[PDB]
Amino acid sequence: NSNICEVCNKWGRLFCCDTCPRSFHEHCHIPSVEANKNPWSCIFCRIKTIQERCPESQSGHQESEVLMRQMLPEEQLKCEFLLLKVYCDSKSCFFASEPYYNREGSQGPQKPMWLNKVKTSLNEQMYTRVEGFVQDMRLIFHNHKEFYREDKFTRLGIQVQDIFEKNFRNIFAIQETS
Ligand SMILES: [Zn+2]
Ligand SMILES: [Zn+2]
Ligand SMILES: [Zn+2]
Repeated sequence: NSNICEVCNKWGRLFCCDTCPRSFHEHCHIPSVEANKNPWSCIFCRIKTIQERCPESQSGHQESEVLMRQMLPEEQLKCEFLLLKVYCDSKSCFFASEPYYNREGSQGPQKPMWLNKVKTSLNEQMYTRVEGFVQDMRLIFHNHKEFYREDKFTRLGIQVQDIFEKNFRNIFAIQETS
């Protein structure tokens, strides 16, 4: 197994996957690393099994269809994995915890949003469709772009949104377009 957390790239108290060489901090893994379970298989491994069980699940899909899917166990897992892929980027730090807004010439968003809030919402099964989860994730970046206006810090929102969107298209097998 690796000697650093796959998500945050630090050592520490690590839980090792039984079916692949990745390791995790307890609350870096999503869902949080399960208490017992020997062997234990990480979310990367669980996602790969879904694909292997249904090879056709990789054929291209329309985003509008994906968004209307109910949050059954497999879609729940896919959203958890997509959330984890965003935390894997170090620039996620800016969007993880609850923001506050006091900048001359700007007003804070009407509906603040942050990664840990989305994480709690997934854990509590608050989303009934994929659309719920995707809307909250896109809101994080849209709030940031609107608040920071012409400051160059707006680019951090563009960058992390790009990681989100690329991973969304990969995990949900969205049909490739020009
Ligand atoms: Zn970690
Ligand atoms: Zn694994
Ligand atoms: Zn099949």
